[PDB]
Amino acid sequence: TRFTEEYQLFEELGKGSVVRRCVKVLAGQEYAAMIINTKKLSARDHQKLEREARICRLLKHPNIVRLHDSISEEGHHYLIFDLVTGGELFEDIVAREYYSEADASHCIQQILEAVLHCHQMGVVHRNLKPENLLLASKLKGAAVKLADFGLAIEVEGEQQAWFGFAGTPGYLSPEVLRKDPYGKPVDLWACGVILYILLVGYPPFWDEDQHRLYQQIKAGAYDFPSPEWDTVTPEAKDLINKMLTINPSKRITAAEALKHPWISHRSTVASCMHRQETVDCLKKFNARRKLKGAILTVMLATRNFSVRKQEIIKVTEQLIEAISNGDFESYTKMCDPGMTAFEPEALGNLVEGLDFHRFYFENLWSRNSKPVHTTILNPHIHLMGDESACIAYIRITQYLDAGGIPRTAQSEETRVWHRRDGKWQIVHFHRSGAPS
Amino acid sequence: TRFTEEYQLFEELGKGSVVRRCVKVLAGQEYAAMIINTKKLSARDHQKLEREARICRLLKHPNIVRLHDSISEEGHHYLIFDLVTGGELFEDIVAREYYSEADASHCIQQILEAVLHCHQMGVVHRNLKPENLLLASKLKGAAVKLADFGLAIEVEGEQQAWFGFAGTPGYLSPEVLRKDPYGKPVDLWACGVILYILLVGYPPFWDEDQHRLYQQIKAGAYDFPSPEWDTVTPEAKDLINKMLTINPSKRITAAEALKHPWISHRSTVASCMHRQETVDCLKKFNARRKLKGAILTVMLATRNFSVRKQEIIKVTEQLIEAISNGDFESYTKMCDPGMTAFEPEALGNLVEGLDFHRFYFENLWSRNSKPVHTTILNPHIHLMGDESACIAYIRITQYLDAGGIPRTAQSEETRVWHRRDGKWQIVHFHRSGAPS
Amino acid sequence: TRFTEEYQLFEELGKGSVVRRCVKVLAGQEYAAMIINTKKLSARDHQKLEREARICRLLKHPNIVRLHDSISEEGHHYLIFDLVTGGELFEDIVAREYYSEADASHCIQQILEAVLHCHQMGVVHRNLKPENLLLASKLKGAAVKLADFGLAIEVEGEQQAWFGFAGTPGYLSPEVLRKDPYGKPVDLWACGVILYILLVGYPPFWDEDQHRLYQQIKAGAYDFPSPEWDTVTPEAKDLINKMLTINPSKRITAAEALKHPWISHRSTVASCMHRQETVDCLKKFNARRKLKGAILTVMLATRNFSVRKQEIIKVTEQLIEAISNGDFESYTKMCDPGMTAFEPEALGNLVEGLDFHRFYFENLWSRNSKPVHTTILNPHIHLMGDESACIAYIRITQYLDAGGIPRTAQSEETRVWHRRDGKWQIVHFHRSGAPS
Ligand SMILES: COc1cc(Nc2c(C#N)cnc3cc(OCCCN4CCN(C)CC4)c(OC)cc23)c(Cl)cc1Cl
Ligand SMILES: COc1cc(Nc2c(C#N)cnc3cc(OCCCN4CCN(C)CC4)c(OC)cc23)c(Cl)cc1Cl
Ligand SMILES: COc1cc(Nc2c(C#N)cnc3cc(OCCCN4CCN(C)CC4)c(OC)cc23)c(Cl)cc1Cl
Repeated sequence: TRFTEEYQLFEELGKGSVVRRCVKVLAGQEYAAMIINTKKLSARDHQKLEREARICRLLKHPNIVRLHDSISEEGHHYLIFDLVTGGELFEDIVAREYYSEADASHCIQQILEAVLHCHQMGVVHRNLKPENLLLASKLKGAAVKLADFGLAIEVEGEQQAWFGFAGTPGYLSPEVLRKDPYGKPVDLWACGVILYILLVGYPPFWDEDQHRLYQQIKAGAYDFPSPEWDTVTPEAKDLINKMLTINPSKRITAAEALKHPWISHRSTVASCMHRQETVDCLKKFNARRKLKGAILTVMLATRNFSVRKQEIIKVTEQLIEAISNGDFESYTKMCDPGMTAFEPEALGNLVEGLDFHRFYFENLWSRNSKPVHTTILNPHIHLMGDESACIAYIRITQYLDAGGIPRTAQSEETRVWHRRDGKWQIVHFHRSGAPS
Repeated sequence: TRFTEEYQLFEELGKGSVVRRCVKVLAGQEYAAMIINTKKLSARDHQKLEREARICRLLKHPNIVRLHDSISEEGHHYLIFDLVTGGELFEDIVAREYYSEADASHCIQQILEAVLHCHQMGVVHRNLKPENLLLASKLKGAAVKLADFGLAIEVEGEQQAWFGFAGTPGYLSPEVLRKDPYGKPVDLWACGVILYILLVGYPPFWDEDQHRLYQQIKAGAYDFPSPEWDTVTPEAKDLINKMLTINPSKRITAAEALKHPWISHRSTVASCMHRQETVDCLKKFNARRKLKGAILTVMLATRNFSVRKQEIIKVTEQLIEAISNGDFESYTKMCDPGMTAFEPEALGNLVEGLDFHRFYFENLWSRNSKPVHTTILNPHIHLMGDESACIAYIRITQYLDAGGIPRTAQSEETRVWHRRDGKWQIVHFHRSGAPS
Repeated sequence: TRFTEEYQLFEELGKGSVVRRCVKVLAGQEYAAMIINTKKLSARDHQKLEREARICRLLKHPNIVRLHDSISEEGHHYLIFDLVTGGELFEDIVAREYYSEADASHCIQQILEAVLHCHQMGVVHRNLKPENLLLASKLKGAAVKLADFGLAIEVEGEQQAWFGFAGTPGYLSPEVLRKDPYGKPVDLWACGVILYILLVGYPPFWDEDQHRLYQQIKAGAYDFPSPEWDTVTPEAKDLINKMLTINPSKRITAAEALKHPWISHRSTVASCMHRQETVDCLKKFNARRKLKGAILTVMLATRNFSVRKQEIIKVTEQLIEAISNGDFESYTKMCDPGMTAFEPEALGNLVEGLDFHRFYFENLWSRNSKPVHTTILNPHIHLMGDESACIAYIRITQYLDAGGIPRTAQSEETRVWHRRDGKWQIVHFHRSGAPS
């Protein structure tokens, strides 16, 4: 209601809801607005709204984006925190021509600065990860700023509890994997998995079997493989052992991690040799996680297959995301203007793609009411030569019906992909079972 | 509400909603009113309403119709931009007795004038085409005016993006066919396909297989076939190569196209020889596109068949348009006063046409609520002698039901045509499947 | 019953039922056995059985395969006419290094010899065509032998009647296309379309629109296009005009065509110049008709598309033929050992191909009872690069159910093709609608 009058809207920043830059007309200043559609998840979402908004009203640190107001309109809600254009940090670093232990200590310092602040404020972030770490501006000396989300929480003093199972498999502490009570410490363990990538540019734990990754993360199995770690100050490796401590009660606090300066004093005393190889690996990992970290709705069994399969999965995925969100612009991009469907709504007929579907993204399901969580089971992929491929899978869809009751629906889908002009395009689409 | 009191309504101008001339009573002046029925497409439409209305509030150019207000009434909405009676341009030109390079340069100049204005205003038209090009009046020296629609958009400065797949197959730039980000340039490419028709009176690209037309349009395959292009100044051909540039970043801007005057200076320096043959071809093409450009809901496979088939398709089409719109006047015109149906609503009986159907165009589906997108598959046509013919097809119909949920329905239809008095008339009609 | 004891069976010759070589044990001699499965078409078939068997008991010509007996066993019937291994004639001719008017006259002579015999016997073949023309042996001086089928008939003396619409579109006389009574003449007209190919190596009539081909065939529109016909004796061209006569009553009889020897006397007097170009065209046409003449169950609209489409249609076709016949050997050849289905019998699951289907070709529908005529409508094909492709179509299937009543069933199918090792292979298969 009120954000309609005072503010003007401009380009999108990110998506998930949509982030967009705006500027206040009345006292002219830029901000960034979270547009949270009135369709979230009934209750579990609204709860996380007010939590995120409250936490951010409380968190005012020079290294953390601070909110301004949160306005509720008719078909939307708006959250206006502080704006930025900096790119990601793990993205800026690779662009650096001199990366040293001393640039990494400059990072973990600002990081631990945002963290300590809030840990003093009786709040734990729980989701700490490269994605969540960003750069104020691209302008020189821009600050690292912690990204407040959203699996976040308010602890009582130092009291440890069970706040439920949240965060990213690689960024998860053992106390949380053991299903034991936790607290501020589960944040320190992230930093430790973060520092380790902030040096050698690969993660301390990982496995394709996530059951195994977790075992490592519960067993504290990491090591400093030579040669790359040989050029690393033993102080660096010391902090890393203090954060990466299995027992949270023995785990170095955030306050303690600032005082011990393999960062502040190795800024004063550590190795600056530009490690170009680390930086490269880093960049590679980043691209991978961007494409691989695509979605947590993927169920199947493989063993390290052709990255071109992992790419064609990511695509199938990007398409189904457009479908649910009501995003038509993106739907036409990924589909051949000559695409042919076979679908239950077709009533048994074959169709030309760019005629039939318009209706649905127009007024059907496009941004209707409730989230329908989509599950994709046992996909299977055929690769025929360099430019073509086809993918067969079962999509199970959890939605709220008119009554408001939830239902499930399962449809068999085949999709057929042709790469023309470096871009994959959908050509045939074949859907079995019910209408989505 | 307010357009009811101030304005008086008169004859229709065009249709799609309906354009109509009116005059403001209070300060007496003529305008042209878009009557957009409250049934549009739920959301996707309303979005394009406010976009079109906003863009036109912003676009004030001497060569572009300017809006005045946009009024919302109960069962209708009204958009009042500037009025005209000029006929189409590609229509006026053929009527000209002297057409030269210098009349064509006089056109592309005014054109590029409307375009440049808006390109400066951070807006791209995306649909540029003869239809969209009109003449203020039939009065001497009347101005060309760009027709603002509606696949239109607001770019940020010069930033290129993916705005989704829109426009007419012949008028589509390659950057859009390649599914790459685009911007203002996709407008310049249209002008180039426009100039080329504005000289020789046939288009640079075309094929019946639209997959092929697009390949040409992606490959920039056009050439200047002799003799007709032999009498054309090499400056003319120069601009044409600058607009028709495949790479948008290398593509001549609109600002650049005005300064280079194969138009302004060839107005001063170019060929005036009245090319009568070009003008004729032009006129022919026009009629064809008017009849052929009928609708984008046609699916089938043919090879350049008797134009009398292409005419009898256009008709079947004109009829089904009347049906959906609720247009009865037009329905009686195309139907024999002695027409006989066989239809599901007939409950198994044969009927006399002008009794039964009245009910439906009276209160049934006539202008009910929501758009039902009609698809016509694999039509098949029998031609028996000069005056008769019959057409068999499957019509699939996408609508919103009472619940508001979308459904599909497929009906088999046969229609039988008799030409009496130069006009085709429906005589028998046979519908299978469900009631529409 | 009796063919079980006396005869031994060996390799297949052809298929349609199956032809196979055998040898009589008791008086040792080779023959060729038609194995007509007890599933034919109820009555319409059994009628053509006894007709074919009767006609062949009657037709004993040195140039026509003569039957010996026709034995009825439990689950099969056997027809034993005379055996051959000669290859096809239009196939042998191309292999010839000297082809002249005099070799062609040597052919049409033997041909007219088999024809005249039977025309004297009150029987008309009605299906005359390259396929039906074969070579006794590959041994020197092997004889041309007419292949007795099967759209055949017994006329009374010279009385003309309506024997119904049969034969091949190109090989059809006008009196039959006009739907007028006919007789022996409809055989002479074939020879005339045959001679014409027996010289220049392309047919007199043809069009892709079969409505048009028939118009030519009803209008007698053929001409002798220069240069290739320039080197042809005017006698040759004379016979051709006598056979290719529109009015059957004016049409040269078979008896008359033997006496006029542009064949026997031009054997004595005509052009022998080896026409290598004609022979080449011939061979090409042959391959085309073999692949194109595949089946008469194909419905759609195209215009002369990439021969690689015409090839991938022929394949889809070859596969569906294997399915219906119960031919598993052929089914595994055309299918990837890693093929994945999605099918109604799958009960909503994705399967590995070479596990699931065995059951069906084992005891399900494999050679069950009755013919199920398969119709394939509006196929549509996507070509992605050289090695891959996918085809979407609606297959309608006319069968006899348990009751013996006929039913129809329509299924939507997508098939996906990968060429590996010069051979196309099926990889994914997706079937919608009911179980076949
Ligand atoms: C709920 O909070 C979240 C918000 C955000 N999103 C952003 C916020 C906030 N908030 C603030 N500022 C951002 C600035 C951005 O940079 C501009 C990028 C345009 N460039 C144009 C030129 N080309 C060459 C490069 C790209 C940006 O995009 C990367 C995202 C931003 C995210 Cl990503 C996640 C969560 Cl969880
Ligand atoms: C959404 O905007 C659009 C609006 C319009 N429509 C028009 C606007 C507007 N706006 C303004 N002025 C028009 C003047 C016209 O000329 C009068 C024709 C009557 N003549 C009577 C005498 N006889 C011999 C010849 C015909 C006219 O009809 C051809 C259409 C007009 C269109 Cl076509 C498309 C879009 Cl997308
Ligand atoms: C209902 O009557 C019909 C019967 C037949 N079928 C045949 C009859 C009969 N009858 C007699 N003799 C045949 C001899 C054949 O040649 C042997 C080919 C094996 N070669 C092995 C070596 N490699 C290199 C080449 C192939 C043959 O196959 C082409 C088919 C034959 C037909 Cl095609 C159609 C109808 Cl309508």
